[PDB]
Amino acid sequence: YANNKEKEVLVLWGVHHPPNIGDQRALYHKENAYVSVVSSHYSRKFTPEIAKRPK
Amino acid sequence: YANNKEKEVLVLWGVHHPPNIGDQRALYHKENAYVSVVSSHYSRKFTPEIAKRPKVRDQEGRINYYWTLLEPGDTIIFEANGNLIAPRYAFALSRGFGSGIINSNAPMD
Repeated sequence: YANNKEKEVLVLWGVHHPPNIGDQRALYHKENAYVSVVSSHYSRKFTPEIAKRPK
Repeated sequence: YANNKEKEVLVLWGVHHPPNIGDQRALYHKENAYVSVVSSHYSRKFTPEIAKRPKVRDQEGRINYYWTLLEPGDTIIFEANGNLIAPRYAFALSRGFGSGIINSNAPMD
């Protein structure tokens, strides 16, 4: 997405961490996934962290 | 570990970085390793970094010490295939008035 609004644009996204490996395979079909968000002044790589967090 | 104390718990751990690859293989048997620490509001992933750092305290390898504050009714999860200095004692504390550290050598009465 290229900004052409003559204003700063707030962009919100998310990264999903399934509770078990089964959910990860069922949803995204990859053992390990990556999410890369790149801009001129923001850059970050995210990897799913599968854990059995409290409900 | 799940926190069932109704008081925030201070958890301390460490990640070990051997000076040479031979030490890594001898101690942990894996060429590369990972340490994942996951909580509700804290999450981090550590990778050993082998380097021949200056010899201080008669040692060249290093240990990086990390800490976190678990809220009541929260869970911390440690996973590792090597290079983990696991916690042994935690600290259930409640914070009080904002104070500081006095650097002095004076009698205490």
